[PDB]
Amino acid sequence: MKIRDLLKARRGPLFSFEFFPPKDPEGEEALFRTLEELKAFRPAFVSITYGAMGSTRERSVAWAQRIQSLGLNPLAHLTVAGQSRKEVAEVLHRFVESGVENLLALRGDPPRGERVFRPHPEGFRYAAELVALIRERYGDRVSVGGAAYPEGHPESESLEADLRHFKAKVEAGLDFAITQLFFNNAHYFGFLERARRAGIGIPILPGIMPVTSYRQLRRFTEVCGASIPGPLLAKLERHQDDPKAVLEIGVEHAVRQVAELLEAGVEGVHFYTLNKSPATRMVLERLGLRP
Amino acid sequence: MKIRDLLKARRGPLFSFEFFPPKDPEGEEALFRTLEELKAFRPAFVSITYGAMGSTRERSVAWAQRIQSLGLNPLAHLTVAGQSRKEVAEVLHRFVESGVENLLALRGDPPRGERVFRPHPEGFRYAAELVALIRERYGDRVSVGGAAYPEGHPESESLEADLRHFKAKVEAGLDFAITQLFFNNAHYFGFLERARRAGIGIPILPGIMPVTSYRQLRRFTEVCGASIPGPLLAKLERHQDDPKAVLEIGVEHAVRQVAELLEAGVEGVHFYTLNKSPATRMVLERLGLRP
Ligand SMILES: Cc1cc2nc3c(=O)[nH]c(=O)nc-3n(C[C@H](O)[C@H](O)[C@H](O)COP(=O)(O)OP(=O)(O)OC[C@H]3O[C@@H](n4cnc5c(N)ncnc54)[C@H](O)[C@@H]3O)c2cc1C
Ligand SMILES: Cc1cc2nc3c(=O)[nH]c(=O)nc-3n(C[C@H](O)[C@H](O)[C@H](O)COP(=O)(O)OP(=O)(O)OC[C@H]3O[C@@H](n4cnc5c(N)ncnc54)[C@H](O)[C@@H]3O)c2cc1C
Ligand SMILES: [Cl-]
Repeated sequence: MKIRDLLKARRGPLFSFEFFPPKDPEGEEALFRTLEELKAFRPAFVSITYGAMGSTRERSVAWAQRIQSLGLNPLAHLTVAGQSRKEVAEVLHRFVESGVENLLALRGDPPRGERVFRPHPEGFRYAAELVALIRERYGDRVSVGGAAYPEGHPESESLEADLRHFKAKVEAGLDFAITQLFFNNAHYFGFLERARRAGIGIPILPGIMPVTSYRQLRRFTEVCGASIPGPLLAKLERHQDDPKAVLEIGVEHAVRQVAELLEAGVEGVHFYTLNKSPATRMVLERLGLRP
Repeated sequence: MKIRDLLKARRGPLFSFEFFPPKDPEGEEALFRTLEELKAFRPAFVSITYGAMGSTRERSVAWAQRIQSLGLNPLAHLTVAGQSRKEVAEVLHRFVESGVENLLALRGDPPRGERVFRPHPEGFRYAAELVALIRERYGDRVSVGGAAYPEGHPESESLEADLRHFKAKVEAGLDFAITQLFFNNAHYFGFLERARRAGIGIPILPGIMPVTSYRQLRRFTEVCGASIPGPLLAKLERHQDDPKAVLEIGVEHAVRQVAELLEAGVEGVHFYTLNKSPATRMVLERLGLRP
């Protein structure tokens, strides 16, 4: 089921989960359990993450298929970094032909260290280019999506620039967008108004991550340039050594974030689960989104 | 000399500094040193903080007359916390008979560690009430600013309510607003849009604090509810013990910030100094201003 159509016909908002393809049998088993626990909430879509450089190629496809057989609806991430144009098309073809209908077109970061983006000698440079390619080969047979950044991409010269670019990418052929994570809703509302004023009208879904680790939260935000509210930061720091206390703080945080997000009429919420179920499960249950 | 008038007639952006009244001789001659250093930057106004719960009002009156007399242009802070209305009026009147033409009508906070605000038995409850009072007794003989919160006042139950209440605070009689500190310009641009969309057309000035102390940053943001970008936080974290590295970090960040703000044409920037001069000096100079 195309997400363009899922969004149009919405009786209500769409809740989606994000997962990454496990590196080892353990993780594979942790994911199987996670999907079981979560498929109960009846998500509109389910994302399968993609290793930049295309290292995890056959995993991402396998799991795209693993979710299909659970009767859920997959969203295939696809990046352009470290890959030829053929190589990017080949795996797109591999998705479509696995029956996948929904694609997040992403560029991907540069590797560890390495501060600037240099493409493959025959690869793409921007996500807008993969979106363009998708529409050119598949038109509307697939629903394409992209990344938005409420607090701006950490590489961008300005916020002016970051948004003009977001717009170019939408004009390339996006049907929706999902945001990078954010912990205070002003950041989303902020961006949404600024986008709509730029005459960008596609559905823009907030991405939410329920905090489960002080160390991870710090390390994640350092990479993607998101900011942690000072009260949350201190709360977490005071309790960082007690994993079940942290889980409760991250949940209470998400619950109250998501509750206003719903009250404000967002089209849906995309959940960064990190392949675990307790946090997202608890958030949804407290919101009354009843199994 | 009224900020309302200075804003209409502004040659370039209005730079301004915030100060608090010191507790002992040591911090007083420290503030005169800082006033001596920063005043060559020809600021449009200089603001002095208030107030223990009025407990330190003699000090703010003393400094408001002291900055007037240096031929700098005073913006006198006034809270309603822990005082009856009559009391709040008397002090207001001591400012205005001093020659002060500019007032920042504020509420003040509860004691550290209490969540709910509890007014004085015979006191005001909202900054707005102070605005109204000032306008009742002094019409437009003075100019009145109030605070704006780009990431929302912590006490506010929704971001739609915080704005709704800010606008009411504007319609009470505001000429300008100054924002609480932010470390990513998205917070501010986002807020500006939302406010115009709500039809608040007054000048809203970004308030910037160049980070000089890691623990200090961590304590203030916990209280005030602002967020710290991931990259900055890990940067500071790395170098927290070397004060002059941290100073270097806070400066390159605030420069990056103020530069873009100026290039987008804000009417001015308001600088949280902590009564120290180097950080703000360094930002203005790197920005190409001459002492
Ligand atoms: C929901 C979501 C899912 C993600 N999934 C993955 C994943 O599965 N695998 C993975 O590796 N990463 C993933 N990422 C991370 C993403 O790959 C990185 O943030 C990457 O750095 C940017 O991706 P992008 O598609 O937004 O890049 P782009 O949209 O191409 O932007 C790249 C940079 O160039 C700028 N730009 C755009 N167009 C132009 C132009 N024409 N001229 C000059 N500059 C331009 C943009 O401002 C930006 O700074 C995800 C991110 C999000 C938000
Ligand atoms: C630029 C700036 C300068 C500052 N200077 C000082 C200072 O000198 N001394 C000091 O102690 N503190 C100072 N502060 C801190 C400030 O006092 C605290 O943040 C205070 O808690 C906020 O009060 P306020 O004046 O902004 O607004 P308030 O109007 O007093 O807001 C308080 C709460 O009530 C809500 N509210 C407003 N009106 C209504 C209503 N009609 N009905 C229901 N709810 C309502 C608001 O959303 C908010 O959550 C300053 C803050 C800023 C941003
Ligand atoms: Cl000194």
